[PDB]
Amino acid sequence: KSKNPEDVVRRYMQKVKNPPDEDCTICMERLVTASGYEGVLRHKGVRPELVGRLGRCGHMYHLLCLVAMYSNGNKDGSLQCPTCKAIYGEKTGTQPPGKMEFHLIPHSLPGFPDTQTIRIVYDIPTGIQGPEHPNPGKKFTARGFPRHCYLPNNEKGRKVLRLLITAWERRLIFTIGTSNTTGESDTVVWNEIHHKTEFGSNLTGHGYPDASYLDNVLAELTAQGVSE
Ligand SMILES: [Cl-]
Ligand SMILES: [Zn+2]
Ligand SMILES: [Zn+2]
Repeated sequence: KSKNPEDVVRRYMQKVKNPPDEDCTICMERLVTASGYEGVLRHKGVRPELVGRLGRCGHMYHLLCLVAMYSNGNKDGSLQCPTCKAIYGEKTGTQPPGKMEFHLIPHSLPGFPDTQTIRIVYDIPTGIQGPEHPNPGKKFTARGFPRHCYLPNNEKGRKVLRLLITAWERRLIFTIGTSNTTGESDTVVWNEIHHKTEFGSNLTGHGYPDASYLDNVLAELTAQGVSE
């Protein structure tokens, strides 16, 4: 679906024909008067008097106010109610094309004795940045691919695997930006979901044993709108 502010916002807003004499809590003007937003998106846009009820919670805003607010955020397809903090829609990212593969290997991770290991392999080729990327039309590099990641094949590890597949499908695993280890810009980097790339030790901090890892990555996934 389109992630453009006006389209996303209109999707979750339901027109209020006769709004009350109460504040819009985005612009702090009354709902029976025009939106207080005065920026560039007003030009030939949403009529400033239009008011809607947002999603399931029903909180009411000038439609223009909520498109302005959404446009000042990440514009990731999800829309948060500023009154009650309910989130509507699905967060997606800018991960470029590639391949995600996984299978089982007959080796136990440190801290998960007598198990097999889920080996995940991500492969992302170089390409041209698209309109969703920081420098549209500029080439982007992709370093260190294929990247190998590991989870134990136990109940919680399989759960993480299901959720990583969803995050991959929502283009959330990788993004295009600046590497933290090299400083290179216009390059494929990890996004907000940590992976373990070191199998038999944790000298890098990205390895095992790590008894908190599975719970930690489940929280990161939930922070990206990916949960069961
Ligand atoms: Cl990276
Ligand atoms: Zn308003
Ligand atoms: Zn609400």
